[PDB]
Amino acid sequence: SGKLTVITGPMYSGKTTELLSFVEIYKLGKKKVAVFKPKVEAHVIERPEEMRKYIEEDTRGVFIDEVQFFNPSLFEVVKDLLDRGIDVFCAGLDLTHKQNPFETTALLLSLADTVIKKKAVCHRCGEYNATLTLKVAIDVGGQEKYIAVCRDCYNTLK
Amino acid sequence: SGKLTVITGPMYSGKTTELLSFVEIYKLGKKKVAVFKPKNGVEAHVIERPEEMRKYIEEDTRGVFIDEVQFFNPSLFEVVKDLLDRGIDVFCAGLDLTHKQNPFETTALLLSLADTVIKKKAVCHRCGEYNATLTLKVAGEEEIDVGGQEKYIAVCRDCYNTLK
Amino acid sequence: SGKLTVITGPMYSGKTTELLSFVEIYKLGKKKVAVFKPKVEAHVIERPEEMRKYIEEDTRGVFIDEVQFFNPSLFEVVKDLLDRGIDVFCAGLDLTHKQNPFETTALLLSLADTVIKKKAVCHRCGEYNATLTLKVAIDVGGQEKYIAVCRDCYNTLK
Amino acid sequence: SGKLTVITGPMYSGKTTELLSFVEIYKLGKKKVAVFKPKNGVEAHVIERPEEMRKYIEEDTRGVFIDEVQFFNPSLFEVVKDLLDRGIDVFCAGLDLTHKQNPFETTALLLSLADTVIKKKAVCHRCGEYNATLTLKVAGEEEIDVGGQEKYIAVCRDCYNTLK
Ligand SMILES: Cc1cn([C@H]2C[C@H](O)[C@@H](CO)O2)c(=O)[nH]c1=O
Ligand SMILES: Cc1cn([C@H]2C[C@H](O)[C@@H](CO)O2)c(=O)[nH]c1=O
Ligand SMILES: Cc1cn([C@H]2C[C@H](O)[C@@H](CO)O2)c(=O)[nH]c1=O
Ligand SMILES: Cc1cn([C@H]2C[C@H](O)[C@@H](CO)O2)c(=O)[nH]c1=O
Ligand SMILES: [Zn+2]
Ligand SMILES: [Zn+2]
Ligand SMILES: [Zn+2]
Ligand SMILES: [Zn+2]
Repeated sequence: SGKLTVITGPMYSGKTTELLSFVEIYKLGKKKVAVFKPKVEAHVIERPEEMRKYIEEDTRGVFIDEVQFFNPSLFEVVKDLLDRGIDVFCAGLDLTHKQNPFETTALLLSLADTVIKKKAVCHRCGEYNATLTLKVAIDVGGQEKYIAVCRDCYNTLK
Repeated sequence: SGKLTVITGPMYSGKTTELLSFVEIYKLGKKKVAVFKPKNGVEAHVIERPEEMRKYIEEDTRGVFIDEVQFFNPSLFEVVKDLLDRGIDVFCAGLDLTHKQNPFETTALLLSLADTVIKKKAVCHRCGEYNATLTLKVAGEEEIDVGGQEKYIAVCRDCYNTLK
Repeated sequence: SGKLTVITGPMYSGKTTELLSFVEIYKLGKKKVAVFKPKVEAHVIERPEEMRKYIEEDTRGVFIDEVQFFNPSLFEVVKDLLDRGIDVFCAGLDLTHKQNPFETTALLLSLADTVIKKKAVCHRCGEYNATLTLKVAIDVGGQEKYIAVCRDCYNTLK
Repeated sequence: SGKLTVITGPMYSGKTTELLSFVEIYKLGKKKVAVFKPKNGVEAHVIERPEEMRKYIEEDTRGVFIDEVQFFNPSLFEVVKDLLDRGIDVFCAGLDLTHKQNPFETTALLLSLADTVIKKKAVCHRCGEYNATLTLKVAGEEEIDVGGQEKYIAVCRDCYNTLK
């Protein structure tokens, strides 16, 4: 059966490039892959249900970025992929800027065979110990809106 | 601040032993610990609600250890956050999925909060490989239901779906 | 084929109890184990060559504590166990008190399928960040002779 | 002090990509990095001896990244220790074993120094499972010998011993 690896951590944690590390292993192994993102080729989809459109009978790897943005229906969708022998690799955020769990990421962490926690550089103190995202301006965006911080700095800042 | 470590995996994956390894590091390092379990031996306080923990944590407590977290109220998520913010490291061990492969919610919340996650494997009861990630029930389709070998077996995904 | 897991870190890192976590998985799985230590049952042996005396045709797990003290001949001995389908789990020290590599542990880390790095509590600063052992009085012994420290404290102390 | 992370595994296990993920974290965090490679693109300095590194590390360097460490002189062990003691985090990627399953000594020394070790898997060239841990040579029984797909293949232990 397939194995599920979940990569997670705050923003600016190298999660996408880490997921791409796995994509490269499969392509190098001459294995068929399917890559997804929410709204080589990454298929932009909106619902998890839509992945079965793009999965082939010889698809071996399925890679999903930004999993926080998907419906929790992804849990059961991933489970079925695993039961078919398809390896799944997911990246996304574990917590919101309010330190509430992203529900979909949480379900996947529970399902995972392996979990990789990535850290970022703390925006405030400059150490390689950042595990949280602080919001400074669901809301898409980047360094103009979110910074990565350690727990100590978060608490000093909010 | 404190870090949170979560140890998870199916039954029979040596999760309690793993947690006790960490208790030991703090016991050898001269630090006050609190060990808790829900309503596995070193003087664990038995507690019903997570907020009952505050009572047992003194000003010099440096580590808080919690077994079988799947049985705790999800309000554990906020209680753990508070300890972390106070500089208390927390180590948790629990089951990640039920026998029906549904997530345990308290466990899943703590997984999202964790700084480090240790996923543990068990021996597959049917095939005997070191690859079992799921717990199958074998003697009631109730999700919360105490027991040992007489009621639950650890399996890999393939043997799970074969036995289902 | 077998898989090799190596547990390592400084003294007072919970390495023995972690190795025993694995021993318990096999015994619970009703699997035959063989446990070793250098000079349930742990067989006290002096050389790696002596392990083949105690390994059965249905031995599935082989557990080796204090691997720093074994001859580097253990590398090839472990390799052959793996090729036979026997899972191997080893614990021991990565560095001496002078921060020189323990040669046998180093060879095993290179062979390992999984490496677990354990930390201890720093004797000087009290944080859970100790990765080194400082000597304060090959030389067997314990807390009367060695303490665990973080790199910063080691360097302050030596 | 600085921490050392070592990424290792056989060929085709995405080790360089893994290392670049860490380079990125420091690039997004506004910190000076130094990337090095022996005599894989972001402006890596090409160096013959490890001690040639000192030249390229300025007073505000917070991370030092080294690809293909198996090719460096073992005197890298002492050079890395010095950076760590100076508060510079170091990330290293290299092969753990030769094609004959002998350890690479520079890699093994750094493995013992590491605070964190990331073991990476490749796809097995023969069986196609996500479980390959070894590199087999397929086109000279020399241990140090440059090449790609034309000369080395990644395999699991079973397929290695089958092809041997
Ligand atoms: C941290 C966080 C990020 N995001 C978004 C911002 C980014 O576009 C994306 C993470 O790359 O997630 C939220 O919607 N909410 C949050 O709380
Ligand atoms: C797997 C599983 C275990 N349990 C119990 C069995 C044990 O008494 C305890 C696990 O240590 O969890 C449940 O209540 N439901 C389940 O689905
Ligand atoms: C750290 C260290 C430990 N040891 C011994 C002390 C203990 O008896 C054993 C580790 O438990 O190793 C050495 O011989 N040399 C060293 O440098
Ligand atoms: C596996 C292996 C690789 N190499 C080289 C091949 C590549 O040029 C480089 C790995 O990135 O290492 C050796 O020199 N010897 C070996 O045994
Ligand atoms: Zn900070
Ligand atoms: Zn099985
Ligand atoms: Zn210290
Ligand atoms: Zn193979």
